[PDB]
Amino acid sequence: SMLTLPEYNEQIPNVRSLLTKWAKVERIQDVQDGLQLDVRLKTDTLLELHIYYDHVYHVPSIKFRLWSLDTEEDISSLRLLTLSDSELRSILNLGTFSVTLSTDMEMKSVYYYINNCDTDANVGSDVEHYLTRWISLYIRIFDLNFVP
Repeated sequence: SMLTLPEYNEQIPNVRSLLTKWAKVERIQDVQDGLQLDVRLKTDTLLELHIYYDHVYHVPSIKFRLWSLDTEEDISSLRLLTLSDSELRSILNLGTFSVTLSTDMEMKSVYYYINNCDTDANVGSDVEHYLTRWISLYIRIFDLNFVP
């Protein structure tokens, strides 16, 4: 893949544009390095989808974190969640895909770096609808009911 940063950022507002279709998406926020949305996997579970480009392979990446909304008192609180793959699959859809979960030095924060090393292999070279064919391709790991 040769999709540069300015090449993938050109379709940044294209991914979210379709991402809007997501029924779980409750919040829509863009960033200067991808996008930041708030997917509501569960009424008490929030999955912060964080998209970021990687010049490593010249392609976009995927990084999300599970959250646990706790309204014990009804303050709209939440707390990062952490489970194994089998448990992480209870919501996400890996199937044959691959993911890499790593914790921080403080072991208080972690992320779910989805395997996006060989995207062109799956997505392709179509730089036209890549950001779409990519997300819509990597979205099947979050929602198999939402086909953008």
